Amino acid sequence: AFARDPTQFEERHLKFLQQLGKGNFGSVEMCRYDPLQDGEVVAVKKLQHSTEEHLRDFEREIEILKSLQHDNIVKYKGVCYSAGRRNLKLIMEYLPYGSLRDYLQKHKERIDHIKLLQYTSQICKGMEYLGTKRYIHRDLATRNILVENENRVKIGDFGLTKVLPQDKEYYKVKEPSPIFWYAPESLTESKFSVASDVWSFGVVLYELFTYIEKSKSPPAEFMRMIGNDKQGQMIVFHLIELLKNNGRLPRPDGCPDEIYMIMTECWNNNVNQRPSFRDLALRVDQIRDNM
Ligand SMILES: CCS(=O)(=O)N1CC(CC#N)(n2cc(-c3nc(Nc4cc(F)c(C5=CCN(C)CC5)c(F)c4)nc4[nH]ccc34)cn2)C1
Repeated sequence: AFARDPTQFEERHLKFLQQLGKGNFGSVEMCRYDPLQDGEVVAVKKLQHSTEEHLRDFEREIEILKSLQHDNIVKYKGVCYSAGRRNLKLIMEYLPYGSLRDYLQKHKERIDHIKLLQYTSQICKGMEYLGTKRYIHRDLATRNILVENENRVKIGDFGLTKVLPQDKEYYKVKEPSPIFWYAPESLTESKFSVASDVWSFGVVLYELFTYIEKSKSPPAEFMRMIGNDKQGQMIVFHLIELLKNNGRLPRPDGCPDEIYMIMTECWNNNVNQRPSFRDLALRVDQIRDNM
């Protein structure tokens, strides 16, 4: 059966305006839905280089997003069953300021530490909410956070999100990767969990405090530590060895020690010792409130 109402967004009234994002397997476009043919601007996600397995994953992704209703999660609006109801596209609210990764670079001169901590708090709260559904995001990064306005960000994409098995606290991926955001046990055992999302959240917090400055990204810093000339699997082997023996991204320029300490606590090789998203949201909000 049709998991969504197929009459809500009819393809003949969904008009393309602009490309917003693009990867190897998906893209997001700005469109306008004008049923009166005379409408609302929306964001539309579609597959690229689609396959039956990717379409099945996309259906799971759509079901994930439709199940989430939270101030710091982008709003699902519906599905368009295009190509004569032989294809799927996901309809979402359009967030006018784009990805946080780009916004931070464009507006770094107006964004101070307390503003970065507001962004940190909101991402944390979206992640607390995901955990209540037993969803593991698996792709937390500033490129996947969107800006609604100067005071509100939202987690914007769920293309890699998985639901935990009923009887397990981790999801084991078979055939796989943003390796420079991955927790060590994801690299060495293919295991993803709430705690590996907390590791990746530490990387997001690092990204925020770098302001996405050139040469400070996690890939650039890890490659500088590993050796820039290395290629292929040797990179992974060195990253594993580096993380297991306490190699870490550096404290960003200007970053307070207290905030670097939060990053370092998220980057614990002991999975059970990492803080929870609830711990993190309270700690960050108390820092903001005490400033
Ligand atoms: C890699 C596979 S993917 O392509 O599928 N993937 C990439 C992906 C990453 C995430 N999350 N994404 C999602 C969106 C997206 N953007 C928007 N608004 C938007 C507004 C803007 F003003 C701009 C600008 C364009 C020109 N600039 C110079 C300035 C800012 C913009 F870029 C986006 N609203 C949305 N609602 C739901 C999704 C969504 C965008 N990228 C999901």
